[PDB]
Amino acid sequence: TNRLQGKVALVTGGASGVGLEVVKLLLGEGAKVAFSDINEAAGQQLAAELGERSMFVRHDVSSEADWTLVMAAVQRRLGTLNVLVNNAGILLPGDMETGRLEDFSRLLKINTESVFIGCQQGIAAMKETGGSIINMASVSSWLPIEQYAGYSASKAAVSALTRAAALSCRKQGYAIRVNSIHPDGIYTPMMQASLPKGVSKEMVLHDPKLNRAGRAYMPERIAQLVLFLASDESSVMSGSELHADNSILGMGL
Amino acid sequence: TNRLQGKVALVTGGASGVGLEVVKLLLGEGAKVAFSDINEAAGQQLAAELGERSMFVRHDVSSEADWTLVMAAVQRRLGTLNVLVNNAGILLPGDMETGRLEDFSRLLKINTESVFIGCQQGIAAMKETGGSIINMASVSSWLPIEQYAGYSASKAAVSALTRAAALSCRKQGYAIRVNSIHPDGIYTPMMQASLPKGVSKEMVLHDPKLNRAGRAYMPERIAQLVLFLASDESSVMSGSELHADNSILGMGL
Amino acid sequence: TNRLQGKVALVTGGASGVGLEVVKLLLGEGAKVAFSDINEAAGQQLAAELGERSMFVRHDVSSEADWTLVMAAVQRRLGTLNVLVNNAGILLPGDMETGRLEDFSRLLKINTESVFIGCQQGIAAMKETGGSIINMASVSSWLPIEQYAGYSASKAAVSALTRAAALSCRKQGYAIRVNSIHPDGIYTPMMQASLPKGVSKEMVLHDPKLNRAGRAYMPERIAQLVLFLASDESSVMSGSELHADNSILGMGL
Amino acid sequence: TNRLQGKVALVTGGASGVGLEVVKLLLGEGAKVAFSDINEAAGQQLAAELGERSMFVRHDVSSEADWTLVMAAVQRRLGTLNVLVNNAGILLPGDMETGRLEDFSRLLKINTESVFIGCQQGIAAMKETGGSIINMASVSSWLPIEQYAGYSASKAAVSALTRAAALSCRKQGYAIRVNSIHPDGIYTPMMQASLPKGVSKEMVLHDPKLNRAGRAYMPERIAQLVLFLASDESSVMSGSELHADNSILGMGL
Repeated sequence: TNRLQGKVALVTGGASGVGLEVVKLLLGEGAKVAFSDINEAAGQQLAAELGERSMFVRHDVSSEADWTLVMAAVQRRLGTLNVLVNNAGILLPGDMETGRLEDFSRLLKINTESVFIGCQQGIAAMKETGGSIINMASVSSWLPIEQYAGYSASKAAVSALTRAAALSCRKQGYAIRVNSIHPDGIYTPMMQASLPKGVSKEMVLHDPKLNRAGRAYMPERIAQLVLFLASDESSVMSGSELHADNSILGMGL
Repeated sequence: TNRLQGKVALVTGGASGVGLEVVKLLLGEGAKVAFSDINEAAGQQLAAELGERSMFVRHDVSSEADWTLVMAAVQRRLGTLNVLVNNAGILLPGDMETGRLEDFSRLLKINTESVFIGCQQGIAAMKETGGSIINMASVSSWLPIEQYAGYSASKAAVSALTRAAALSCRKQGYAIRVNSIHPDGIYTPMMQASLPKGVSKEMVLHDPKLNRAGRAYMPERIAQLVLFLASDESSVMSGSELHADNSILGMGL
Repeated sequence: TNRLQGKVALVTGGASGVGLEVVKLLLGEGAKVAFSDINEAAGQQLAAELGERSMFVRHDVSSEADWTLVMAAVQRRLGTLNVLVNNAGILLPGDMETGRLEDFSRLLKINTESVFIGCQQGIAAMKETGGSIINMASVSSWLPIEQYAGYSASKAAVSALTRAAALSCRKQGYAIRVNSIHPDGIYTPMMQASLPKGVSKEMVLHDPKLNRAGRAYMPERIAQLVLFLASDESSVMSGSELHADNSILGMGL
Repeated sequence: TNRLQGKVALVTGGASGVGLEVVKLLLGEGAKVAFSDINEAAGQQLAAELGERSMFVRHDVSSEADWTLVMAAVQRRLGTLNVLVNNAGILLPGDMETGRLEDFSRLLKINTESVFIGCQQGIAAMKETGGSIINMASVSSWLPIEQYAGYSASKAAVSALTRAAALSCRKQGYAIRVNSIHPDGIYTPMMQASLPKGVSKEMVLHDPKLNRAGRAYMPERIAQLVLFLASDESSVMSGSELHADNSILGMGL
């Protein structure tokens, strides 16, 4: 469709997972979509396959210099940005009793500082004409999970940055919305490959008939929420969390 | 244009404001749409204009017996329900110091008991095959507004009912999502006629150039959120609040 | 002690459970305490036991006329009220699929309308001289529990009334603080008598060693939070929820 | 008067502000109290004046080595820890459009990594016999403030760490509560010196009668909430936010 034909997006962490599903949905609605990631050869092979409305750029999301260059190159090739999906992140475990400080520092650098830079530069790119900035978070930003303490904190920080960015945009008169999305588990090829032998997909995905307690969801399901926020039809929403956890709250009790 | 062709919806409060725009949007996407309204003459008038895939029904939204009849009639004419939009509600003023108990009791009857009955009977209609229940709430369910204390409370209760319904559906294996939408003000012909004489729409609508502090929004902008939640693409979301307040939190300070 | 010597309190539903523990703690710090409830002979016998600084009054908390009389009486006997504890309430079960509307209606009347009236009356009593208003709520106002859907909604409504009252007080320049307390289960003799053969206090109370998953707490523990809010030391708090659930969120997953 | 006689506390940021007021309240109830602060000239002088139950220690709160040494030194001198107040923090301004990445990194290091280390080491100190960990946050963890974007994120992260720590303690059967406190502004010589000519205590401090719009509070009023959480009477509360903003939500609108 040509629904989003005038949209120009950047999706960070866009060569796999939810990121890649987002890239595919946006392209499928006629947007132009840059995606950034760290494995350049693979990213370029992917951009070749996705076609000329897509672009790959190498990107260290924790570097301000990389972000400046990426923003400039994307917009030179594809036009003025009006969708930014801050999806790059990493998941590392560690509980409060024994988790490693060095892992927490890494989570903050990659998950939280990336969103700061991306929103800072996204506001500059979009302030004249407007747009939508979408920050990937997690259910764990509000729902504590023992073994992901630092990750939870990194994503709670992301949701605070989201509200700060959204409020600045409103107070300054920029037609920019900033919102966060909070999924539960995401059934990616990496998750599947990390499962113990003998554990199958049906054992981990939520299903109302087969696995009501399941915690994992297909990435395309999450990507649909990104597509909604990227579209003009969501524009009244700013400074909010969109929860993508299928009523986990109250389960298990 | 026939994106929602297999959807069968009931929209309460469907003849004005957000409800009216929901009926239009759903019909525009090819759904079949029944609606009711507290203003019954206004509803019958609208049905005569909207065509064969629409139907108006008389409905006391606080009556269990009338809901039973409505759910049966709608499904007899249009098929198995899979979208329910609990939008009927009333706004009455009253602060905690001087507000009237009788207004609060009426707010609870009409705003809160209606959602209880509609969700209960919506689960009965949808548990075999699935669907989406959308409860209209308000920013005021979480953001206190001095003159609308009882209304706020009625809508906070609606949000609690939303979570309980969503949880029961998950625990029972029903493919039913239940979510609430929390708008700020809704600009309508009633709002305009209500303004002091000489006040124009630009004085009450949020606008980033003209009125950054504005609290009112076009009803179609809310209806788009309802459309998303009615669509299959939003299915990972259940038990959640979608906020439609355009970053009001932090304004004014 | 004499620590709360000059406090004059009214505690509704004060003849048993958390309410009775509140009464005892307040009296123990030297306050004057009126307590209201529905069984006159029992309540009077309790007042005899508690002594001269206590007063029992029979009270239909859903009636304004009855409240007007109670407030006058209490104040005629004990002096200017500066602490109001809206503790009266009822717990009735019912899930969204099969719960009875008539039960939900009763929950709203008794749990939610009572707080509305109490808050109105309390503002009237305290607007010139100042004080604290403390509204009992529940963990279930925010944590859905499938068999207490209506109760949850009633208590979510109480929390919204709390915020509205607090905001009015601030805006109007009244030195009145209004807050809510949200306990998990309350272990009382009636709870015990309602448990199946074999389920003992030790099996339902939380204990870090014996019962980590337990959901019930002694009433005095909750009553401590009421005492804090009744004291001048808590004065910075208003419009807030005090959660008394001992880190339930995240358990069971 | 010796109500907290068996308590042994460590208070970071204890030479000024809320921390100092916390040290003094805990000492006044009979506890033993170690404190640290970046102003060692003022800190050591204070410990001298405060007596044998107080101790000052040098402490880089971002250093896992320093924490290990402080924890050991404090417990050698004063006995097993059972109260930890993570109060050390820095306020650096910066909005999302132009705030410095470097300042955000420093905010996370000092405000968020300190709480990580402090809670991890606090759990090790208290797991055998129990205690209370109190993390200082801010209203800004949930209420966006344009000029303090990074600070807000640092404190939202602190609240997430609070929940993770509290949940671990509950799941592992440790009698440790972990909670956060969220004040609005805190009036100190720092802010008052920061203030322009003629802008006095009375101009910025909230006063329920004379300055309803005021956002600044005396540190002792926040310290009272820490004292309550340090005390055994608060023990039902864990994993929670204690909001100390005096009904700011809804003001200004």
